[PDB]
Amino acid sequence: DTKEQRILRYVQQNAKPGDPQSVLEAIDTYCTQVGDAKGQIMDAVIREYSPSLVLELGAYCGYSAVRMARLLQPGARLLTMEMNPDYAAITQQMLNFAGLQDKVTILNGASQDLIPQLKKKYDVDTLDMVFLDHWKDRYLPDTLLLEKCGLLRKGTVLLADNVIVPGTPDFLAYVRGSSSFECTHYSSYLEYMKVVDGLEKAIYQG
Ligand SMILES: C[S@@+](CC[C@H](N)C(=O)[O-])C[C@H]1O[C@@H](n2cnc3c(N)ncnc32)[C@H](O)[C@@H]1O
Ligand SMILES: [Mg+2]
Repeated sequence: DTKEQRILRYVQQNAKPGDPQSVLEAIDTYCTQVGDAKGQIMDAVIREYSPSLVLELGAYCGYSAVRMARLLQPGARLLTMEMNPDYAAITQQMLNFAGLQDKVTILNGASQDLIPQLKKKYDVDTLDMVFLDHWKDRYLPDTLLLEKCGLLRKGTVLLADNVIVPGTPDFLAYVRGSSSFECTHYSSYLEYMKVVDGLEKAIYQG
């Protein structure tokens, strides 16, 4: 019936439960018919930095939540902000089925609204990594807002998808220009448009 509802029907009919990999390729076999390419990059970041506390901005149907949760340590948590409650619902389901729901808490609303609440309401000290994948013209404002709430320590890794195609030249000008962020660029490729795109790692310095 709709794109998101039947991604979930597909996953649930074709994937193996508690098998996150299968859940992942269920979504990016269905969708071929941040995929598995921009995926290597995510996997490498998690693998290198082993963050205890990850904030994802934008869970669509659950792909990058599953992707990252998969590789998190027993103790760790992923907070995922999704402003759309129907995607929140689908992300939820996707996680349960992947058996990763113990590691992920789905935060439900606008990023600009939930971020200020992170310390007092969800008991955060500082974030170990932030995956930015929501509204393109929020990357910079939310980065600044994260900084203001002192949600970033030195070493917090930020990872911004779609950086590149379409958007985010301001974000890039700021983090590469600011000396409170050490930046690295990673290239990625978009399937039907045949375009080089990219992600940006920006490691907070203070
Ligand atoms: C491109 S999708 C996320 C893709 C996802 N990271 C993945 O890998 O599957 C963008 C998502 O962020 C949500 N979104 C956009 N702006 C937002 C905001 N300011 N706060 C929270 N969610 C937002 C949209 O509803 C949408 O689900
Ligand atoms: Mg993306």
